[PDB]
Amino acid sequence: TESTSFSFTNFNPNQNNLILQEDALVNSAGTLELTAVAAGAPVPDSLGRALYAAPIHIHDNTTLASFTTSFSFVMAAPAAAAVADGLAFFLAPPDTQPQARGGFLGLFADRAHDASYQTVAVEFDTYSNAWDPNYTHIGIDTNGIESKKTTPFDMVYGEKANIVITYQASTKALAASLVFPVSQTSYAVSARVDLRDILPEYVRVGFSATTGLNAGVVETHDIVSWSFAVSLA
Amino acid sequence: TESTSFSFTNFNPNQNNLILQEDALVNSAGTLELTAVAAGAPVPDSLGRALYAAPIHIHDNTTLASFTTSFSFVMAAPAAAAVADGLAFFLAPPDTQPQARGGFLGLFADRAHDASYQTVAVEFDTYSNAWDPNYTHIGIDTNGIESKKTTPFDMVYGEKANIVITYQASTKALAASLVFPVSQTSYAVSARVDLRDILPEYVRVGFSATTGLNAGVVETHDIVSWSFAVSLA
Amino acid sequence: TESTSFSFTNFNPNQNNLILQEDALVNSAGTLELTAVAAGAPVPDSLGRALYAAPIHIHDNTTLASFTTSFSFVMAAPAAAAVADGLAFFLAPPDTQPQARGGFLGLFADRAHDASYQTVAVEFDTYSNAWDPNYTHIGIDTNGIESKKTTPFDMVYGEKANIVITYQASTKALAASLVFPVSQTSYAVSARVDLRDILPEYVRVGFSATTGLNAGVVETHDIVSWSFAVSLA
Amino acid sequence: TESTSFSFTNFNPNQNNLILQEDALVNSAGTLELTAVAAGAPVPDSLGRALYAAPIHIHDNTTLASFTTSFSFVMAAPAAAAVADGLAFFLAPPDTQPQARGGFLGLFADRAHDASYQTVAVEFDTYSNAWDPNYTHIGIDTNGIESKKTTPFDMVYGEKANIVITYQASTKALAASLVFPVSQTSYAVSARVDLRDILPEYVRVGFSATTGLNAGVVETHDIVSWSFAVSLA
Ligand SMILES: *[C@@H]1O[C@H](CO)[C@@H](O[C@@H]2O[C@H](CO)[C@@H](O)[C@H](O)[C@H]2NC(C)=O)[C@H](O[C@@H]2O[C@@H](C)[C@@H](O)[C@@H](O)[C@@H]2O)[C@H]1NC(C)=O
Ligand SMILES: *[C@@H]1O[C@H](CO)[C@@H](O[C@@H]2O[C@H](CO)[C@@H](O)[C@H](O)[C@H]2NC(C)=O)[C@H](O[C@@H]2O[C@@H](C)[C@@H](O)[C@@H](O)[C@@H]2O)[C@H]1NC(C)=O
Ligand SMILES: *[C@@H]1O[C@H](CO)[C@@H](O[C@@H]2O[C@H](CO)[C@@H](O)[C@H](O)[C@H]2NC(C)=O)[C@H](O[C@@H]2O[C@@H](C)[C@@H](O)[C@@H](O)[C@@H]2O)[C@H]1NC(C)=O
Ligand SMILES: *[C@@H]1O[C@H](CO)[C@@H](O[C@@H]2O[C@H](CO)[C@@H](O)[C@H](O)[C@H]2NC(C)=O)[C@H](O[C@@H]2O[C@@H](C)[C@@H](O)[C@@H](O)[C@@H]2O)[C@H]1NC(C)=O
Ligand SMILES: [Ca+2]
Ligand SMILES: [Ca+2]
Ligand SMILES: [Ca+2]
Ligand SMILES: [Ca+2]
Ligand SMILES: [Mn+2]
Ligand SMILES: [Mn+2]
Ligand SMILES: [Mn+2]
Ligand SMILES: [Mn+2]
Repeated sequence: TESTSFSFTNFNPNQNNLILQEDALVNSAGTLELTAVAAGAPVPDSLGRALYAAPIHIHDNTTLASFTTSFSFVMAAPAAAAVADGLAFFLAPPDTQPQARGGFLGLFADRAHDASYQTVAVEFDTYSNAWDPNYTHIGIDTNGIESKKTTPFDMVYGEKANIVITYQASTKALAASLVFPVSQTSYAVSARVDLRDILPEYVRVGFSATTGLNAGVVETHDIVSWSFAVSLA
Repeated sequence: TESTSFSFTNFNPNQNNLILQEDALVNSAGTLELTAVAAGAPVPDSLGRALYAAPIHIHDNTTLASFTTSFSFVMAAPAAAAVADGLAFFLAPPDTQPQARGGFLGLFADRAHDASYQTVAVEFDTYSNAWDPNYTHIGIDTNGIESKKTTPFDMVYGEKANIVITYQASTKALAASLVFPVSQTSYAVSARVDLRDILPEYVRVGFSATTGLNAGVVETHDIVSWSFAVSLA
Repeated sequence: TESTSFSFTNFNPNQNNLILQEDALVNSAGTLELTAVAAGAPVPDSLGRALYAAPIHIHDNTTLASFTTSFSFVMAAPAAAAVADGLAFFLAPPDTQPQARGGFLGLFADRAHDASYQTVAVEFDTYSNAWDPNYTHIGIDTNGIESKKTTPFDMVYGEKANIVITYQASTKALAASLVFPVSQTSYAVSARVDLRDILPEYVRVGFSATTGLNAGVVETHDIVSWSFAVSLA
Repeated sequence: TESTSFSFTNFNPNQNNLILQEDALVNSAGTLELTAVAAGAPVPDSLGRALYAAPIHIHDNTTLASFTTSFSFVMAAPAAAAVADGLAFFLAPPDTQPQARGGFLGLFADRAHDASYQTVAVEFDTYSNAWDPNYTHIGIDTNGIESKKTTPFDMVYGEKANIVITYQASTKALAASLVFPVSQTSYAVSARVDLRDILPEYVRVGFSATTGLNAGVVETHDIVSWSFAVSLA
């Protein structure tokens, strides 16, 4: 048996147990800024990822782990109608490096599906690319930017969101939920996927986010709190 | 700081840490049968309730507690169309006793709202009464059977369901999600409610269920697993 | 599998999830006072016990649960020279009632060993009765006041002490350690005992304590904090 | 607030979440052989270390964290009176590297007390060096191999032992206890140490062990299970 848990109520500028890539960085306020913020306004062409230092044993060939994770984020926008591109929580191999920005969220290099990405991601996509449905949406990505499944949702800017993602091993279900606590709205999605055909035994977990490739088509991507727990029986 | 937590992966006929009211009972297969089962058939006119033996501290007048709970259930039915009445997870005063059966779920005596009930419930409602919407639903009940908010959902008889209910003290958000892992469908609702105004400091928690009042309009109400956690920081 | 856990960093005078017996009572300052305190002084002839409300599943005939519990207490004495009688942590049948005061610590009726007590206790004994070693001591009581095993220790009055008691199921070992963190001294005992032969499947756990029967041979018995976890795999 | 926890009931040869140094390796049976084992006998001159991948946040300059760790080990020896050199659990800067073998257990280079070590350790010492007492002992190393405090203890080769180390912030108490369950003997030690003055904000945790520098003066140093939890309020 094996277990890994961790939780953050706020981050520090010198979070030695977090791996920060590209522009990610932590405020002097304790908030984790995935994408760059200059004046107090989002910048375009930005990419940032944050990973937890230790790999988690997510399966051992014959048995799968269960896991639960909760986080809360905030997106601000100078113009709530021209925004991009989104954030994602993901799982991938321990040696994962940033990919292409803009629409690819730093998780892929192009629009093809490729078994070698070995990446599973849950995305909150705010810019309709050619591979997207024409509305803001949540999507489950198995090895590609073109989701396995998506559902519509309405972003509320300036409002702290609460996310919960769970994977039950006995049914091999991965479920995600999103609630806007003050606005009182919630959205949920579920798919089955056997992690043993997709991932290596050990992965790293974390966040990724990008801003649009043009001026004014832009938004913040802040992580506010984060907790995670796994169990391998 | 105060916390409570418990989990059951299955039950035992002599579960002295549960309080079983009316018909509720535990199987030879270790499954909590809230309502009565004759051969392998649900009997009508049944009422069951099961509570945790320890009262829990859900608020101290000025501060609210956070809590999360997970349970799984199964409803079975000889006839998928003649069904009633549903099951519910609830919070109430420690000395709570069963109320009326049928569409009242063993939680209320009639259909009027009344602050003296001091009860909060998330209901899984399978039969439309005069006070219901005309479709299968999940509702949040605050001191009454007439829900204060509902959303539609479609049952899947014969399939284990996963439910998660979280309460976040800082935003007073009550949120529920329900997933059919095998059929891959999920539903979510959320409301804002200040428990300090509704409940006493200490409550007991658990489930209540009822079968319909007429022969042949009936379903089982089995609880398969359950876990709970509270934090009063 | 079943789990049970709770923690208290401080108490409330109306702690509905504890069972207060005889003299036990909680201060306006949140300190559990097991034996009576008049103006700042402990009273003689005092007896008091406190238990967590929910029974816990400690064995099921074939398998033992493992458990861990931590608590801190303080003893205050007008004269460190004449003190009695001590405090004990114990497991017992859910319906357990207080027995004799004084040297029996509210756990037993007289000095005989009787398998029907179904009581196991770890005691901090501050007065040498005829059935005791001549020195202050920690003791392990199996169905009787006359300890099955003891080690000597010296009480430091006025200092908050830290106690940790663990039972490991696979080796059937019961272990206790005590540390006075500021004075920097520590004590420890262990012994092997199969609970399936002694206790019923379900038990309540808690503390018990008493003062001397003669004016002036007295001390306080204050529980300041408490946490517990059990796991039955 | 931040937390970190993990636990291993057994290990795997490809434990990517552990950092293995020098000779450290994992058996085909799931035991972490800190020091080399050739036929079925220990090897002289061996040095092994193992750390958890993620650094842990032990303080933020003003507030200290609390922590609890539990592990089990087994030492085997061909000849009970020709054994060396012992094993240790420790905290050190994230980029800690192995030091001198033999009686330094791989934590120190010589025998001075240099504050630039930034290392705290609890050793189980099996061979008397010049700086040691003339008996097997548990010692508390703060920035040097010459323990700041020790107590005697009698080893029991072949028997699995249980160690529990707890650090408490409010009192700045470090406390160790060791139990030989089947043999029913236990030992304990405690000391007061402010980790803000010794350790950096983030440290790694783990075990180190060495065999004797001379042919035949040897013993194995195996880790069977390990559990760890921290909280920085
Ligand atoms: C553990 O041992 C107990 C003592 O034998 C069991 O209780 C006994 O169970 C018999 C059923 O096989 C029953 O006819 C006996 O009259 C009963 N005796 C007593 C002292 O209660 C206990 O069995 C469980 O508890 C009882 C009350 C029933 O609900 C049974 O269905 C249970 O098996 C044993 N517990 C377990 C978990 O097996
Ligand atoms: C939260 O509010 C309750 C009602 O406003 C408090 O109970 C009341 O406490 C009064 C003194 O504060 C007491 O004289 C009243 O009789 C009592 N009213 C009721 C409904 O019992 C409660 O105080 C706690 O509980 C009571 C029973 C006392 O034992 C107090 O010592 C307790 O503090 C309030 N709870 C807290 C933690 O403030
Ligand atoms: C999970 O399956 C893996 C691939 O089939 C195992 O790795 C393979 O193990 C072989 C030895 O049995 C070895 O020769 C192969 O080169 C290796 N393949 C790869 C891609 O590394 C893996 O076994 C674990 O990992 C290897 C590296 C060794 O350390 C084994 O001792 C480990 O058990 C399987 N993991 C488990 C938990 O069985
Ligand atoms: C704990 O104390 C450390 C020593 O004073 C702090 O590091 C120092 O912070 C200064 C910022 O006010 C900075 O100029 C110094 O260069 C730095 N010293 C070193 C040795 O790096 C530390 O502050 C954190 O660490 C530095 C790198 C910054 O990133 C700060 O923003 C961090 O807060 C103190 N840690 C905390 C939690 O304050
Ligand atoms: Ca897009
Ligand atoms: Ca209805
Ligand atoms: Ca005595
Ligand atoms: Ca030595
Ligand atoms: Mn998309
Ligand atoms: Mn309804
Ligand atoms: Mn005694
Ligand atoms: Mn030494």
